[PDB]
Amino acid sequence: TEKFTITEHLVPGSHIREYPGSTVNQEDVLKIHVKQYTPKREGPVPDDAITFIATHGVGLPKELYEPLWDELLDQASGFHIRAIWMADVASMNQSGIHNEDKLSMDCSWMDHARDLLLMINHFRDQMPRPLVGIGHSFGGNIITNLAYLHPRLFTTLLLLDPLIQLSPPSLGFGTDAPSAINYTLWRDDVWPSREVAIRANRAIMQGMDPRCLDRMTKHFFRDLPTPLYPDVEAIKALFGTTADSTTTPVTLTTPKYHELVAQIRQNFNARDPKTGRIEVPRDTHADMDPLVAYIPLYRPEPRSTFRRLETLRPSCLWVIAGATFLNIDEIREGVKICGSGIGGSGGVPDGRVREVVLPGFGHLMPFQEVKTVAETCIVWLQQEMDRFRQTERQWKEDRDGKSHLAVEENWYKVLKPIPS
Amino acid sequence: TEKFTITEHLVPGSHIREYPGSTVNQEDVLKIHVKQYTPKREGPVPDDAITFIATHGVGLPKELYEPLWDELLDQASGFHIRAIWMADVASMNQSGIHNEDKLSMDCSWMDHARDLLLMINHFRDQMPRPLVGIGHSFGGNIITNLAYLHPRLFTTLLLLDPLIQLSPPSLGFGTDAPSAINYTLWRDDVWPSREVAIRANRAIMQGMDPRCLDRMTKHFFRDLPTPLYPDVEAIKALFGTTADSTTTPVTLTTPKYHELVAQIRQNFNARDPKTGRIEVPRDTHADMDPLVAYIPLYRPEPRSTFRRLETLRPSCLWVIAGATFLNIDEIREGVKICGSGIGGSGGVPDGRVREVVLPGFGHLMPFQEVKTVAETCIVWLQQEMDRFRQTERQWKEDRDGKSHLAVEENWYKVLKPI
Repeated sequence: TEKFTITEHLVPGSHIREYPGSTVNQEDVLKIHVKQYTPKREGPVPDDAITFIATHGVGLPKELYEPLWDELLDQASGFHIRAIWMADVASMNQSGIHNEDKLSMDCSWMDHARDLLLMINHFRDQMPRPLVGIGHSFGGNIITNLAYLHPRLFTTLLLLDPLIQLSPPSLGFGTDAPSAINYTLWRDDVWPSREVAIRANRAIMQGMDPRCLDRMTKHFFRDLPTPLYPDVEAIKALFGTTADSTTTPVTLTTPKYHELVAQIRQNFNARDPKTGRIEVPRDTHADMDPLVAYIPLYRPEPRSTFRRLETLRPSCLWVIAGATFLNIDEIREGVKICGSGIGGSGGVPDGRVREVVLPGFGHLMPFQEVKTVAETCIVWLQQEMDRFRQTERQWKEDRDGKSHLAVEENWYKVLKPIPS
Repeated sequence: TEKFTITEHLVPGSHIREYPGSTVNQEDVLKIHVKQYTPKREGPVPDDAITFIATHGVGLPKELYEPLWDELLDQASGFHIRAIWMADVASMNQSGIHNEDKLSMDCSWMDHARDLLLMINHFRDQMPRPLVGIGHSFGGNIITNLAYLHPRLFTTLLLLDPLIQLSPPSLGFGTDAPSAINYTLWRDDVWPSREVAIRANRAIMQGMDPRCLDRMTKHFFRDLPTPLYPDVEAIKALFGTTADSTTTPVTLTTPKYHELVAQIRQNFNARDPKTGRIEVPRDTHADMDPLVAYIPLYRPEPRSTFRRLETLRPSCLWVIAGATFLNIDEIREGVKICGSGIGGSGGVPDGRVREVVLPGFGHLMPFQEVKTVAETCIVWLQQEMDRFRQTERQWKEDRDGKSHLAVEENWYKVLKPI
């Protein structure tokens, strides 16, 4: 944005949502709001320039990642950027505004993977190989599932504190501490002014890069009226600001309820009332592991995604915040298994998977430590792009003389004729 | 079809193919040739009418399934048909002709699943719920992988002799008999006339419904020139027919090579030349199980698909030919595990998966036993659509009066404050 032309797009998402309650009508057409970042460039675009497909964390507007994009371009070494594409998940940020009359109270992370697959097919003429995935937080989970949908699509993945683990989050059950999820349900979500809203959200903004602070104050809050708060005057009356012409009340651009149903899903019907035994109800919770159904809330995708990691085809960089809320020990087992099985890159033994744990960094490192996050990504991208150039050349060499119309001679040596 | 209006479409498939050697250039846009079959109807379309998404077997033109479509409509009981959609896989049949300057010598079955997902999003306005998948042979494998891509997309699947099993096919290695796959590589693929081609292919057409015979003689053969045989006069010279100016040589519409690289994939580089040990080369064969790499040919999709069956979300009908050449015993283990695990329908224990083995039927039963294949499908569709109507109603009931904007009160009971 220092360094990029910005093009905005609104494209239809995937037909039929994973959970029927995620929209008002099951055939609703959700749109995703996309920003395409094209470097300001003198010369033509180099042949191996990367298309980046990026995904954000829950409630975090795509615009927050712009300083990270500027840093990737400014520090780029051994690769070029064709463009960076980041969409807002359909239920959040600017997508949520466009879809506000069609959204309802459910959310599957898997839908954004299908929404991105459609988007890539829509913009294919601007997205030749190589493509690289970047995913922050639940976006790390989504971009991994997009690689499961299309294994050879991405040359590599950059995961920034990805939500991929076996253990349910802490939810204040029994002796457990409440987590950010408890905070999400109960938090204030409307304020007499944007100034007051900023101060009420100081925890999330602490240590943010100033460039990220400006984007937060613009994108994280929305002036009334909204569907959730359709009556400006009733809210000015509640706060006693009816006389003050110079202040407009604001609410969360992403309603707390849309953050909540993305962070966690109801499991309100898991127990047979007569035996008290867990019986997974397949009509609504077929995706739920019975082992996690002991509490009335669950999140299926971290655990299903973890269990398929051995199949992950792209090479994968795992950037972990040392001061994260994720189950870091489970994540490091995920790194060890990543790409080691059938369909896999070859994983850690083949140098196709790397972990970088950044001590003292938090979950919001892409907004708090923009330069170090960028630098960690560049070192990996340069290694992967050296390998890409070499393997692309070896491929072209091995194919040079070969027919497009008939099989090579070795087939006639290995597959014998039927006895005449 | 007389019972259906036919609309033809040509739509772009999935960007970036699973195997780089599938096309001339990795960013090539392959198109799929689709037929949309809409019942001839006086009245409006009933509300729960089914969109069928159907996939064919290797080298079998989509038009061969038209008698089965007529039979499904004619025998329909307890369901309506909104439309049946069948596309030709990009490398075959009419799709292959449209794509002939872009195709190359490789094929992943997974790409047609992604091509179908795009097609469904393209035609979404004509495809409200419910959708049902029908897949014959490798099409049974593809439609299952489409259900893996989008678990809630299909209300049910009808698999007709699906290629879902653990074991490699027989390929004449060691003591094994050469199979249809050996036949595919070595078979005649050009004839001095269509009349001679038809006579030479009596074996494949034996027992076919007469409606299927006319479609076979039209769609199974193509007049030269084609890319593989671009020179009519060179082929008339090969057969010594140069004096007969009015007769045109024909070739297989689907080149035998496109059948072959869909039936089986080269594994020419699996063994370290020094240790003689299998080392899977991850740049080209990352999808290969080392346990099947002992022979220089493999097919990854039957085995990968089998291993994920416990996750299959839609209810599933498995129609098995009693005289099939598939590993029938492996298929019946697949049926038992189908939908039994996380993400699954609930499988056989919940009545969501059923096998029907049709004694003495072969792999080409959709063209040889049109009435019985249709009847087997109808009985299942009726049960599944009764369940759909009931579960759709219970869903609407449970949602009546609930907010689209804020969560229900129980959330404040289970999730404690700060």
